[PDB]
Amino acid sequence: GKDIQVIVNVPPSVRARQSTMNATANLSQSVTLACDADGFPEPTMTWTKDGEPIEQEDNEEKYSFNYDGSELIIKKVDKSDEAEYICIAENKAGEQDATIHLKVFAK
Repeated sequence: GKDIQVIVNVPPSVRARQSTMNATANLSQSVTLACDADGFPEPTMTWTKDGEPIEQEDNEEKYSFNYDGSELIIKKVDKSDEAEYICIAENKAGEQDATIHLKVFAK
């Protein structure tokens, strides 16, 4: 294991980017949110919609994101998008967790 060119193994650090999101429903708009992660060597991570997994390898029905972060861009918000985004990360040195909220209001 290594940092870049030095023998160190750094435990992961995931955090809920702003802790509480909000959105206006019935507008069919798109919205971004995140529980961003880091570690060395590179981490692995997943997160849930109050209990069921939003796993980036199989759950993608109206959402997508970038690497070196967790910025999950959700399309067409309608009313069903409300969530308690508990998020977990792990790497070759350790394990970590956080939680985001998302209050979706119907005008």
